[PDB]
Amino acid sequence: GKQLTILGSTGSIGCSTLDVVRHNPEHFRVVALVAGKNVTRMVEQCLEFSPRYAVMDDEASAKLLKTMLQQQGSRTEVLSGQQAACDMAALEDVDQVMAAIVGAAGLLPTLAAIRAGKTILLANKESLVTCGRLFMDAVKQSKAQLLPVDSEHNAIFQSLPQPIQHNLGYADLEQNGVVSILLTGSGGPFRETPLRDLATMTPDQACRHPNWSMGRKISVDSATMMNKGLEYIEARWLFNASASQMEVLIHPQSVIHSMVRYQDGSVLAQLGEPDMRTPIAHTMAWPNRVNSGVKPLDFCKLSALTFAAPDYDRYPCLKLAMEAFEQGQAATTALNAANEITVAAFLAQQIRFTDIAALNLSVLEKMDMREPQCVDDVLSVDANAREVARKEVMRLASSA
Amino acid sequence: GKQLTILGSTGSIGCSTLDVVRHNPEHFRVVALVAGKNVTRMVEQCLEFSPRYAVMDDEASAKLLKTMLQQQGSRTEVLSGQQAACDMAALEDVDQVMAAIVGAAGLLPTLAAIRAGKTILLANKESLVTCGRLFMDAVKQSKAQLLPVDSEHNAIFQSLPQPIQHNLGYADLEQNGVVSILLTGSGGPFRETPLRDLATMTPDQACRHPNWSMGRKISVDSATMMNKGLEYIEARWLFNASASQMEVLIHPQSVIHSMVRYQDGSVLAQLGEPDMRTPIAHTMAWPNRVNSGVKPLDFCKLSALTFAAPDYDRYPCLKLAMEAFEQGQAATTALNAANEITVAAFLAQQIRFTDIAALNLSVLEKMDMREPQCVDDVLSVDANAREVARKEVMRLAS
Ligand SMILES: NC(=O)C1=CN([C@@H]2O[C@H](COP(=O)(O)OP(=O)(O)OC[C@H]3O[C@@H](n4cnc5c(N)ncnc54)[C@H](OP(=O)(O)O)[C@@H]3O)[C@@H](O)[C@H]2O)C=CC1
Ligand SMILES: NC(=O)C1=CN([C@@H]2O[C@H](COP(=O)(O)OP(=O)(O)OC[C@H]3O[C@@H](n4cnc5c(N)ncnc54)[C@H](OP(=O)(O)O)[C@@H]3O)[C@@H](O)[C@H]2O)C=CC1
Ligand SMILES: O=P(O)(O)Cc1ccc2ccccc2n1
Ligand SMILES: O=P(O)(O)Cc1ccc2ccccc2n1
Repeated sequence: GKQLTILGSTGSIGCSTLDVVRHNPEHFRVVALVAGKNVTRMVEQCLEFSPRYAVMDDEASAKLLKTMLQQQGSRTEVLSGQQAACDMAALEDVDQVMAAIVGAAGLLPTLAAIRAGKTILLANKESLVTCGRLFMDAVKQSKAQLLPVDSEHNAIFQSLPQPIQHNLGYADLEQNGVVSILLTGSGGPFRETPLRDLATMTPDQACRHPNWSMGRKISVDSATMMNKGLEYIEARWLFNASASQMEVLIHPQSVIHSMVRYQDGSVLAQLGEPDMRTPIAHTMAWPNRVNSGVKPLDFCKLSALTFAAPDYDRYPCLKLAMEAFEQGQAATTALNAANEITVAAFLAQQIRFTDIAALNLSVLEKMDMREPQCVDDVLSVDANAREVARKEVMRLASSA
Repeated sequence: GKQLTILGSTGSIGCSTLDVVRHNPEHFRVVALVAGKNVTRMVEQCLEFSPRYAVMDDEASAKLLKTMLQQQGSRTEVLSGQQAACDMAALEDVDQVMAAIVGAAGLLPTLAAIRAGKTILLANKESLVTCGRLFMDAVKQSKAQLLPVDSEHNAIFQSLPQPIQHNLGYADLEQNGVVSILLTGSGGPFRETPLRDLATMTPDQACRHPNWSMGRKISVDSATMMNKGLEYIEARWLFNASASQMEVLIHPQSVIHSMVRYQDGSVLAQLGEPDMRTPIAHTMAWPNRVNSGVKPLDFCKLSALTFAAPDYDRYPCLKLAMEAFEQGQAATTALNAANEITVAAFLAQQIRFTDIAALNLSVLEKMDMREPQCVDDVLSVDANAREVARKEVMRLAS
């Protein structure tokens, strides 16, 4: 039995991982569940999986959870707050930690798992978007195993050779026959929109993916290719890839999830249904395999597969992400933070669709921060970048 | 580096192998070259790669090679005949043997390499199409490592987990998370031809593949999907795959080379340019990589990738091969041999395009031979199958 901690058990990734546990009771035992405020979901999960521990970040949520579990005869011990959440990530008997908390709040619990030398099933975006140097340095020091859960990074990982898989972050691509990492993205709803029409796209239009049904913020990041820009940042950290070892391709059908190019001409790819239980089950069972509940991909029921090079005039956020990487973790943290603000402003109809890239750039230009040296420095860059972005939004929404 | 014997050095695969060595002179030493009758090409290869031995199967050819190397000042030792070729495959100091002799002549030298526990870069079709049971048994015994060179099988191998790659031929697919092997094929030039028109296709039409330029025999095998049927037979042996663990898919663009389906939903695939140096260089360098001279696949200059299920009314030879596998090595050997006869007859304008599958079936129906127990037994089945086929052709053309 692999013993697990699930950080962010009540969200989308957490629920999908619990479905894999559900399919494989003989392979995985839930030791600890951690969430924020979803008491109702958390009760159900505690009843089904009988974790030794459950933690809620919010103290009033933990209190309610403590009492309901007692009445429903649950023996799970209820804890509260961030220290408790990091402790679950570092439990002696825990083998793997599903790192699936959203936002900067995912940082310290994910780091706790890394410092404890655990296998980390990495979902939280902020980990490598904002703390990529700090976290890869930390995994190298503890020899923690990272296994990326994100569909694209997981596809890359599966398409990579065994010496890289087992030394992830540290191994040399070149020495292992790898010439580049091919990161694929859908191109969003506006792949073919006349460029001059982008300024007038509405929130509803940007969120109407042709081939996806997801939350508004991630849907906008798909439309700007900010989503791929952030995954570019993560992949360079995760896979130890230089700028010339990265290729971003638009692949509108999203059937190929990403690819790896080798020295002999070979390209290895992972394909599948768009269901997160595939990459989650891959990371949970690695180096073996487990049923995930995902139906086999039917090749006779596909759109024709196509590819194209991103136009940075169409996707300036993609180019900003790549440029941000070269400026360091202060810049990537600032871009991620500014983008949360400007995307929310766009969705609230305070700015135009094209003002996301323009204001993201303006924030980066106005920032003057030193390379972060610890998580606390990153949190400070993030706070400051948000304030700079909010003030840019207000300037635009008010004045000139 | 690695010491190589190249069986069939003067042919297409042999020449591509030597091009990989040309790109990687520090990683590969050519110890022995073995060929048939192509003395001119053989001299040039001995002068470039400085092997210790050169073998011509044909004795007149060996005598002529010796005279030319002498004139040219080379001290490469010249040998002749079948035992010599097997001896090269078995040399104590060699690491890898490129098995690229064409036809049943490739069998004994390939077996010699297997019995010697060598790493076998396997590119002879008869080895597994005709001798799959005998050769996989021999591989388990000697612990020889097979590395398939054929593009589809190599793509599958690249897409399989490490415990299968090591242990190739005896590993359990299901235990290693593999649901099935997805063997991809172009569908040939008549993929969209009305079925009514197949009976009147000419040899020049059958050989005119929209995306290929190969020899006539294999171009016809692509048109009938016999080529994929034979690869289906090899894949079942190579990958220890039952019928239910095999899927054949038409992929017209031939960009994906083949795939492997996994328990969690994942499908891994290998893609690349249509250039045999890629899989050759993969097998030579494994488990590492080398430069092959092949240019990087440009994803911005591709046709859209499509897939389709093969229709056995359009491709009866594919179904015959799948069925032949279940009947055993006598049936697979008979089919391969009959198909050589019928394709040649088609190309000679003695029979129609659709007679190839019809007479292939007819031969198998006529034959009941028992499972071969040794290479002599398969040679015997092969010889009898050809005679049945030639008579079927003569009857038809009569
Ligand atoms: N969704 C996807 O397909 C993918 C997402 N990702 C990344 O994975 C992460 C998780 O995504 P997803 O599951 O969709 O996000 P959700 O918003 O669905 O879930 C977030 C989880 O984090 C919990 N949480 C929030 N704040 C805290 C905190 N302070 N302490 C402890 N738990 C907290 C939430 O608890 P509660 O709800 O109870 O308040 C919830 O369980 C994100 O960073 C995302 O970018 C990566 C790859 C794919
Ligand atoms: N071509 C391809 O893309 C692929 C082919 N295959 C298979 O690989 C094998 C080789 O194919 P290919 O390279 O195309 O074939 P060729 O016909 O081009 O080459 C055959 C080689 O075998 C030699 N040969 C023939 N008879 C003997 C013999 N009795 N003893 C020693 N050598 C002999 C030839 O010598 P010589 O010319 O001097 O007389 C030549 O060097 C075949 O079984 C084929 O089906 C598999 C994967 C890919
Ligand atoms: O690749 P993107 O645009 O960043 C996000 C995205 C969009 C559509 C998708 C459709 C199926 C699967 C994954 C997808 N991912
Ligand atoms: O797949 P098939 O039809 O058996 C043989 C075939 C035909 C065309 C091809 C084009 C590019 C690469 C491989 C090919 N192979």
